[PDB]
Parts: sequence; C-alpha cells; structure tokens
Amino acid sequence: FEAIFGTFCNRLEWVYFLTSGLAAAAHAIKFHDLNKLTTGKMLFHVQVP
Amino acid sequence: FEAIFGTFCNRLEWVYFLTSGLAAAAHAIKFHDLNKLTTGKMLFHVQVP
Repeated sequence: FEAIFGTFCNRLEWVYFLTSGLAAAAHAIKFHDLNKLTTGKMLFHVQVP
Repeated sequence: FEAIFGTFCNRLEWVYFLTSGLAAAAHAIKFHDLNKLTTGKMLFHVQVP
C-alpha cells in the first residue's frame, strides 16, 4: 500500500491598516458621503513678522 | 458640493531682547527722557606705574 500521512493547511498572518507603522503617518476618518463632495480644501492665513 | 475644512490663522511666536542670549552681552537701561539729549560721554583717568 501507499500511505497518506496527513494534509496540512496553511495559517494566514492577518494584518490591519491601523496596526502598522505606516498608520502613524496617516490619520483616518470615515465620512459615508464621499461620493457627493467634489474637492476638499484647507485654508491658511499667515502674517509675517 | 465643495467642502471647506478648518481654517488656520498663524500662531505667531513672540521673542524679546531680554530673553535672548545676546542680552548677556548688553546692559539695558530705560530712560523716558532720551529724546531731548544728543551727547553721551564717559571719562577715564589712569596713572601708569
């Protein structure tokens, strides 16, 4: 006879965005209506000494 | 629509003569009547051994 000793299944290494070093450079917000906005803008007012 | 987020005004930082290290090189005297005069003289008397 030939013997099949066993079948092994791989184990996945799950990851998330908020649990990684690159996330510190980021800052994450949920909005639910992003399709409706056209462009987001800042606005800076600066005075020079 | 077009979304405008928070607007920022410059957080201008203050600086002073006294707080600077250059003030140690200086002696600072305030004198409310300085406008009237234009002459300031000091005199040195030395005898050499």
